[PDB]
Amino acid sequence: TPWSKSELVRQLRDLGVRSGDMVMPHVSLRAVGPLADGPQTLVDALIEAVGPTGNILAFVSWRDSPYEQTLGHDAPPAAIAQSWPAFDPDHAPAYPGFGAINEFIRTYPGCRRSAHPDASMAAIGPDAAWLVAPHEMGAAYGPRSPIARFLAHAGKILSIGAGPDAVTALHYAEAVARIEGKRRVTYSMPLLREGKRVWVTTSDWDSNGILDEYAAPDGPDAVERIARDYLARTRVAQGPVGGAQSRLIDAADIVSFGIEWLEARHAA
Ligand SMILES: NC[C@H]1O[C@H](O[C@H]2[C@H](O)[C@@H](O[C@H]3O[C@H](CO)[C@@H](O)[C@H](N)[C@H]3O)[C@H](N)C[C@@H]2N)[C@H](N)[C@@H](O)[C@@H]1O
Ligand SMILES: [Mg+2]
Repeated sequence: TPWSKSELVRQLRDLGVRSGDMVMPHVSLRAVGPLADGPQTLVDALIEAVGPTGNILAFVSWRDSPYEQTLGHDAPPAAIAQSWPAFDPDHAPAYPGFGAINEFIRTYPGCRRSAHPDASMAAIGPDAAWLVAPHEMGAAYGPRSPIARFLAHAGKILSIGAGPDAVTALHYAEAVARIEGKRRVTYSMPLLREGKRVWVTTSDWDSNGILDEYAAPDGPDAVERIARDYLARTRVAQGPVGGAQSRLIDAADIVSFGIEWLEARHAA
């Protein structure tokens, strides 16, 4: 029997999602199981559990981000620079690798999209506009980004069948941690400004490994190692959403744990 919206809403209530909550979901749809009306059933259940006063924040990114094509260069390669489409936040589809649910969240009516092409976030709720802006190049996940305002606004991380590597909010901990040898990257993004395509080159913290030992491909990063340690030492509400196992995590608490975790292991 495919899961109905109402069943999902009640499981989300059992897990601890309250009216008015600020929630960031990481969803594996395969672990959830079949839904009454496909992935939209889970989106509707999230909106309903969070209520008319709550908020959803999702890391959707961009399907056609020229990250690899421009990473390491002082300027976009000529072939890339002439033909690559500019980031249109109203029509650019989400990145499928971060979850198939994100394209349904971003096309939901009233959803707002942040301006960062590679680190794009989508928000639904009365505080959506406050969440998504500003989001500038050079502040992907660090202070002054949507994740920062999410952390200050009692955000909860809702992992539905996702692994510990999926906690996007922990990249904030990498940004602010006082440790030596933090890796940075340089890449270019095509932005749409006053109707016109403009290429912008910036540098930011390497979101694929803040230090060399976490940048390996094979290859657990700092985010996964922090999350595994956290989940082994912390009481966290656990339960099923659909057929997937889910955890509701206090975002400020795990980020705070991540800063101490990184700073205890690497001198300043
Ligand atoms: N390093 C190990 C981790 O890698 C990926 O997670 C990363 C993404 O790679 C990164 O993405 C960036 O780099 C990609 C590859 O160059 C580009 O395609 C993409 N546009 C660009 O946003 C996110 N920003 C942060 C996230 N933790 C895997 N999901 C995760 O399971 C694994 O633990
Ligand atoms: Mg409010």
